[PDB]
Amino acid sequence: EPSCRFAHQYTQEQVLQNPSKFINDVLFWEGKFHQNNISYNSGNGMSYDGTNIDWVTGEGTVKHPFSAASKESLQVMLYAHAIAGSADAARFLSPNNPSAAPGIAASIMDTKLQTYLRFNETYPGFGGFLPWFTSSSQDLTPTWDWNNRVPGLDNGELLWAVYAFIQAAENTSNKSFIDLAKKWQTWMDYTKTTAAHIFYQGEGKVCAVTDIKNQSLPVYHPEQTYACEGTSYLNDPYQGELFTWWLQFFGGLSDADIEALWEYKRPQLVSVDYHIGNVGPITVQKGYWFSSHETWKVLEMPYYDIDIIRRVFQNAERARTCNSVVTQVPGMFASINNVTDPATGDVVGYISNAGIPSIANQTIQELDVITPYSVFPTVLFDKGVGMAWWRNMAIGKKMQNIYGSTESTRRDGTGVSALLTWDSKVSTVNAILGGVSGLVSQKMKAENIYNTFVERIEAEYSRVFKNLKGEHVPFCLPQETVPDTGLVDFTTCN
Ligand SMILES: OC[C@H]1O[C@@H](O[C@H]2[C@H](O[C@H]3[C@H](O[C@H]4[C@H](O[C@@H]5[C@@H](O)[C@H](O)[C@@H](CO)O[C@H]5O)O[C@H](CO)[C@@H](O)[C@@H]4O)O[C@H](CO)[C@@H](O)[C@@H]3O)O[C@H](CO)[C@@H](O)[C@@H]2O)[C@H](O)[C@@H](O)[C@@H]1O
Ligand SMILES: *[C@@H]1O[C@H](CO)[C@@H](O)[C@H](O)[C@H]1NC(C)=O
Ligand SMILES: *[C@@H]1O[C@H](CO)[C@@H](O)[C@H](O)[C@H]1NC(C)=O
Ligand SMILES: *[C@@H]1O[C@H](CO)[C@@H](O)[C@H](O)[C@H]1NC(C)=O
Ligand SMILES: *[C@@H]1O[C@H](CO)[C@@H](O)[C@H](O)[C@H]1NC(C)=O
Repeated sequence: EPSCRFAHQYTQEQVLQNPSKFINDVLFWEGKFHQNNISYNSGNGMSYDGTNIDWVTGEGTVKHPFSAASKESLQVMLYAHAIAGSADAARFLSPNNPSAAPGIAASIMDTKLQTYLRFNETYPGFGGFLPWFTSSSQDLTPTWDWNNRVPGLDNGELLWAVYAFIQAAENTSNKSFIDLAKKWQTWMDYTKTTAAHIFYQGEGKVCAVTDIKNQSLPVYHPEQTYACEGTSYLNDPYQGELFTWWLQFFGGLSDADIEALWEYKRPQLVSVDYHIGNVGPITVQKGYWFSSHETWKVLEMPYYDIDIIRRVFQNAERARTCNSVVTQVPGMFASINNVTDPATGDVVGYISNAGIPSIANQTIQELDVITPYSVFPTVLFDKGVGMAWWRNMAIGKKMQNIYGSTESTRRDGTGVSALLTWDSKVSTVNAILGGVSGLVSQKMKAENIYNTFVERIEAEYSRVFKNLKGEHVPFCLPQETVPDTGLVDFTTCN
């Protein structure tokens, strides 16, 4: 039903008055991303990072033929809600026939597993984990750059997504869904046996990227070896923490090794106060850039069952929203693709360092480009405010298309990234669906690791975050619009 360019059909106040109505429109158009050659390969069930869309028409042109476990996690989390019978997930997957959404999820996940298993057989050295891969042909291959290299962070995201999906499928009592779930359990369970050998260097050090001697050799072939790539470790409270939990619960580590994990992580868990102009102080968890994407972990595990954690991450959104008002930005910041060069149709590069410098480890930041997916952590606390910010950015010229929101816009409105990715679009969708932490905590309780999670994570957070400031500071609403400098809406969405 809804117009492609629905964002400017609403006033901001109307989004706050009925978030659900607005969100219903959002999910419909975001769902159009879910098509073969746009977001995934229906032949092998594998995600693509995304695709370029034409500068003028806003139609799909040239896909990214590569992806990673990180995008798999976003896709799998969506399918977990879909197979559970979420009406919102059905709006995305199968709006014209919602009852079909579960079977669609089941079918793709079945095809997907087969591909995962063919990859494992051909490249047993990965030990059941996924590198960055090319998904444009029936069988997966590592991208050239990622031969014999595997990232802990992206896989940590995928593993808890699959964990959630298994639970959702089993919750249906549908026999074929349970059969599918058990095949995924087998895949997931295999990673438990290889995880420490591949990623755990010892003394609490976990490889960000593991270098594999030869990906064609089995994990325990006498010649196979695994070493951390340089000196980069998963030792911080961002997305990589999902993998820490994988090692702790399933890796076969000693109690001394588990204690070492948290000990080695502890110096990167830091309290700082955001305070600029009349906003703050607001006590937050110090970010890497304070890019929104750094908060990904709360989508996958029940961090917000712990009140101190819930309060610290609520403060994050006080700072995030109000930072953009006080610095007069018509959006918020996260790691994102840069603008398209209209002359070439190519994205000029990737902007990693986009966040909030004053509350960030990495203070040298590029803040000329804003993205709708920056709202995903806000959405978790307040759908209305989240969607108000989403709308403010989506109103920008070319910031909607026939596949939903566009990747990013310059905050001065002189350029746009004419691109679609899971990262910039379905991160928000998953936040709207409430993450998969519910499903995960169910299965964690059933497997009796829930209490350990709460105890450990409440201990670590309660130990550094005392005497929080700024908990009375309300979330801020957008006060500036994206300038119209002459860019013209896509001709298929205006
Ligand atoms: O899909 C979007 C876009 O991705 C482009 O790749 C980027 C990459 O983005 C990915 C990133 O995760 C990567 C990880 O970076 C770490 C940060 O996420 C983390 O917050 C930080 C602090 O702990 O530490 C960083 O090292 O590093 C790994 C490589 O060693 C990657 O395997 C991993 O994907 O964020 C998301 C994870 O939640 C990913 O979904 C996202 O793709 O970030 C790199 C560092 O900023 C950057 O150099 C790279 O260009 C990709 O090039 C582009 O084609 C895609 O459209
Ligand atoms: C992956 O391959 C290994 C070694 O070839 C095998 O033992 C393992 O069971 C496979 N993993 C899965 C989930 O099938
Ligand atoms: C990796 O192992 C495969 C499988 O035996 C072999 O064919 C290939 O030559 C090896 N590559 C290197 C660089 O040793
Ligand atoms: C993004 O593009 C702008 C030009 O629009 C350029 O000045 C900036 O350095 C670019 N940044 C990256 C990381 O590509
Ligand atoms: C960033 O984090 C590292 C690792 O904990 C720390 O040693 C360094 O001092 C931090 N730098 C800043 C500017 O926060």
